[PDB]
Amino acid sequence: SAVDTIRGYCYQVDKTIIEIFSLPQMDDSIDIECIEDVDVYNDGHLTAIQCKYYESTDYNHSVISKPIRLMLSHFKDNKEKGANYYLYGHYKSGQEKLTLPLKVDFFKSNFLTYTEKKIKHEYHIENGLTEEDLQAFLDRLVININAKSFDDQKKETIQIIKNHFQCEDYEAEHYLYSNAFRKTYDISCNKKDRRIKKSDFVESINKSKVLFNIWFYQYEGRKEYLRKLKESFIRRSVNTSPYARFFILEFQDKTDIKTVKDCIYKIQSNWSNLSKRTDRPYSPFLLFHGTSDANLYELKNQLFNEDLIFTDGYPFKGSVFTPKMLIEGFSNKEIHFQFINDIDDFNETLNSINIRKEVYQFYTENCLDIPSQLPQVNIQVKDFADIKEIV
Amino acid sequence: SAVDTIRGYCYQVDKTIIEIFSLPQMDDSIDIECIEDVDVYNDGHLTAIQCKYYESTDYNHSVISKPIRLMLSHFKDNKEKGANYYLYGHYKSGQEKLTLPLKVDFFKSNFLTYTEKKIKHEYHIENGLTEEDLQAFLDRLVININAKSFDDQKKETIQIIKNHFQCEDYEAEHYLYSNAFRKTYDISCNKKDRRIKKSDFVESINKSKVLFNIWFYQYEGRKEYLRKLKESFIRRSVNTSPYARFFILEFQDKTDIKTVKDCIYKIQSNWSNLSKRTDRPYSPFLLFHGTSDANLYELKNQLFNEDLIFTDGYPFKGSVFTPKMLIEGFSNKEIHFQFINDIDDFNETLNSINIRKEVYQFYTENCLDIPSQLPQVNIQVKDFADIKEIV
Repeated sequence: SAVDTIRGYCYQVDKTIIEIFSLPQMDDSIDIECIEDVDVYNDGHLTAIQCKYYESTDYNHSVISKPIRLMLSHFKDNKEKGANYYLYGHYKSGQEKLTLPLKVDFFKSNFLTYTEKKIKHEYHIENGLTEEDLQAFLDRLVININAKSFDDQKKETIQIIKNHFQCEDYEAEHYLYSNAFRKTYDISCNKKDRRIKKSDFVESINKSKVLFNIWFYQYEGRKEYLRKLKESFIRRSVNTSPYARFFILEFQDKTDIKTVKDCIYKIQSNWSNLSKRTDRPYSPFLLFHGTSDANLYELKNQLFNEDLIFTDGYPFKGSVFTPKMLIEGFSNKEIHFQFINDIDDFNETLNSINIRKEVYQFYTENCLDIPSQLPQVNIQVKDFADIKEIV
Repeated sequence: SAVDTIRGYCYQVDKTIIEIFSLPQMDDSIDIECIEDVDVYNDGHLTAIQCKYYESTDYNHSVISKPIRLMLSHFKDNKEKGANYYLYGHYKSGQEKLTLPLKVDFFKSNFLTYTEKKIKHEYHIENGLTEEDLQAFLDRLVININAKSFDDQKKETIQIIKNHFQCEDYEAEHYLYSNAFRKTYDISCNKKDRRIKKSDFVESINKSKVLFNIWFYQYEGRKEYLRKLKESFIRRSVNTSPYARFFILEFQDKTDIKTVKDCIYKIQSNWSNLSKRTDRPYSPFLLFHGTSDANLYELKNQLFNEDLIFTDGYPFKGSVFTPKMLIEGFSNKEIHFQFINDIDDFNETLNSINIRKEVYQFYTENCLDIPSQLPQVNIQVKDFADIKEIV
């Protein structure tokens, strides 16, 4: 369907970022196949790139007849752009049938000649295209039915992403591949004569912050893309270990409070064990930024009036920031979770703890810089409501 | 033995007080002999009023000879003061020896023709005086050796007050008599031609506040003056019932903090039965005023480090007053006492409490208006440290 548009629009990106890391010059010498101009808000149409994997069958000239025809209509109406059309494929057999290179008298004999509703068509005749006008299309056209499988190129992209600065495989396919994807895409669509340098690429896509891949969540689906984040980052990380776990969250004034609350309940429900029949309990910590004081205060009262007990180190008015109650609250069972008001009180909370410390930071437009020592996890999202389905 | 000055300065005030309530006019006309000017910081050497009680002894003249002579010395140079001199007595016999009206001849050779160190003295001829000046002194001299006893007059003065107010025994001796004393003294001392009015005097000395009587403080001593307040007002009735007691204390920004905590500790140690067996526990309430938030907040920061756990409604920064945590901590044994920050949050606590409420206030300079609905106990003191010896 139209997924082959997406399932393949990423192939040309991987082939492009593989084209950079394989380059060992480590200097500013490489150019890029540039212009897409997609505006991925909808992304269902505008199929300038595709990839087909009828490997269970063979290439037949009739599976890819229509895509090339829809490609021709784009060049037919927009010849004056100089962009390139890309087509890839991976089949069991049948690759021998595509007589390469592409010639016109072979082009219109198997691709532009088809049968629809017991009548035949000739696309070049039915649109008035000279063979000279057709020659530009076949030149701008890129066909490779002998290409690697989509899965094997994705893995080949991973093993190369590990073999640049020696990361781990079980965690890199959700961190480095993503930030390199969007970076290459934004560089491609921009026609600012921006050619990449291999040095600047790596030193600008590795900050422990997972950015939003606007293509993957369209490929897998929000219900599934969020599950891919849960099983990879947080479910792999910890299952039952009592540590000092932190949850930094960005929420702006536009965000609803009743939505934020139901997220806090999910953290306490999953990342806590205040059992009467246990001897090593744990309760989590929170933190917020990018809001007003009264909005944070009005949030606390509701959680307290709803009988969800917590502590923020201020047991009374005029109390200095006393963190030892957070340690007691971390072990107390009448305290469901802990609260951290501001940022200056956050650094002081780390210095007063002598056990394992993890950080799960989320943000929309502004992320908080965190000391490099702790196992921090920074994650970008579109809406706040997507966080509940990760924790 | 200079108490005869103090003990007898009261007798004039009591007699001055008796003559007011005896007057049934309830109107303007009553005038007081005014000039005292004692400056009672020391009050030792100055003797304008004296009263001797030599029961089991007889009125001689060697007993009151010098007290009369010391008055004449105070009259020789102060011949123009226009004040009166008082001397009252209460003996068993010998009053017949006096000669009223006191004439000049009996004045000379009974007290002035005295003997000292085997030397015969004549105070009048020695200091060069005449009967025109001596009679002028007798014209301003008050001698009644046939007077009431000190205690019998003190008992009698109390009964005059209990009749007018229909009050209780403790509500008269330590509340009404004391405030009527410093009222009369201050009025008598003042020379603004202030003719006292019966109605105005009665309705201006009853505000449920027990004032500071420096005479009783100097006649009985801090060792005893505080003990009377203890047995009369507080240890009188309230001993061990789980009520809601509200201690209110005034302290300016000039009082030692250690002076305050030792009082709070005594309060908490005397109004808490948070034992292991008691199924009906209770813990007291505290409220301060007349200070800065700097001192009051740091005071609380010393107690939580001293492991004296309390509550003041606010469980976190930017919270709103939650009085149920005070009620929850009132019966919770991990909470040692309850704190109240301001008077407004105090007012919102009474209507939230539905048990017996008692109020004990201590103050030095400024008091707090308290609704007459509650059994308020307001007490003026000289120094803040005198409260540990009361509660």
